[PDB]
Amino acid sequence: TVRNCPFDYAHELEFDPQLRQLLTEEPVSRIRMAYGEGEAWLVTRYEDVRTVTTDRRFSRSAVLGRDFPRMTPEPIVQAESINLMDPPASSRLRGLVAKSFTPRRVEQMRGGTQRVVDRLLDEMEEEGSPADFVARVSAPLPLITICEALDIPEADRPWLRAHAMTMMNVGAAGKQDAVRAKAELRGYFQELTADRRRSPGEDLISTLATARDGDELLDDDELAVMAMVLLITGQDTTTYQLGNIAYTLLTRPDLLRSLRAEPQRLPRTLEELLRHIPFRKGVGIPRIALEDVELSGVLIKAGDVVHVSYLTANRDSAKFDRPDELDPDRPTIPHMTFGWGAHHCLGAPLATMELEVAFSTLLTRFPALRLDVPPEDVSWNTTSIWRYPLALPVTW
Ligand code: HEM
Repeated sequence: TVRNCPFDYAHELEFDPQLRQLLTEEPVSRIRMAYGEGEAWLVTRYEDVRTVTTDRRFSRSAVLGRDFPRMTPEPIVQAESINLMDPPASSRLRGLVAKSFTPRRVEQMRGGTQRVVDRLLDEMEEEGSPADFVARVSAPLPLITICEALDIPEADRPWLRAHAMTMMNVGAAGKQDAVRAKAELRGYFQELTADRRRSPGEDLISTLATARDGDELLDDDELAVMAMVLLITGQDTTTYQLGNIAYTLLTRPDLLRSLRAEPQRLPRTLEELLRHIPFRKGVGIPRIALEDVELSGVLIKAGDVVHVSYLTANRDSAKFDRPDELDPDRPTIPHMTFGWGAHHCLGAPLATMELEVAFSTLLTRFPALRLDVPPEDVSWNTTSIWRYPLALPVTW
């Protein structure tokens, strides 16, 4: 009665058939994952994911100390992270970093991001066709963006990203590498944040370090971990989504033609691309039931582990008509690709702006952009919790 879920489906950007079957046939189910102990509930329907991520009887703080069902042999989350805080404690720190991503703030960052994108595309154009869109655009843009915000020295950026990637590996033998990568990244940020708290500058880390409401909002360890979390989160999914969206556009000719004909369609089209693309393998950080709760007729016991699938929520026909169709003109309904509820993505406005600047500029600068290989020759990542193309040869 307990499903085996290695969550290793990795075929292109096709939806995981196991996740689709559970959404359809067993929407609240018991699963066993690659690592951690015991079973977990898996919640798949949009309305039920909405419940689990907002109802205060499902807790992230209670995950602390558990060897919880998960996809990587060492957990990516850290003890002091915002991910493992509950409201109202999580609200104050979420509100603090959200201040750095207000609508005025990201629109004041947009000019600088436009200049980065212009330079990346200049360099790609100078090297000449064909090129790897991953190496030239999707990999560098988010790393530059978050490292400029955190004021990270350019010389350190490859080392930081390499360590973050090690933590995302699902292979069992990589556990000790992942433990070491997490410890070395934590040490880097403990030292860096201590320096910025001691001697503040005008960067984001200094802003977080000096924030007070009587006491400092972040103690020394919370500050170190928050800077580390912002680096890690800022440079993975946005890189992978730039690549996933590029592949999708370059293999959907009517959709790409529509964006070339009417570029003002891009913001709404990007929202539908985000809803549709299965950008991760499996499921992420669970929650713990704090007491017995009957979720859509299923009794979840106090202490049980509860996982949500945002990917199945995005394909729930109860919410999205013809959910497997990529339809940029469909009625607008909030998707779950940035999560939901108390832990909704803090970087969503920044990621959205990066996607809009990159693709709006790409589409006008390279009107003959095409994939330079048959789509089936594109290789897709198997080693990570994320889904992404390893390389994307393009011509123009
Ligand atoms: C297309 C790009 C992105 C996607 C699809 C994405 C998606 C997500 C998802 C699914 C979650 C988890 C929600 C949960 O735990 O239930 C999350 C959380 C988070 N994201 Fe993102 N994200 C993106 C970009 C970013 C960026 C650029 C940043 C930082 C600059 C960022 C920072 C965070 C943080 C700090 C959290 C944890 C929030 C909390 O637990 O309170 N994300 N994101």
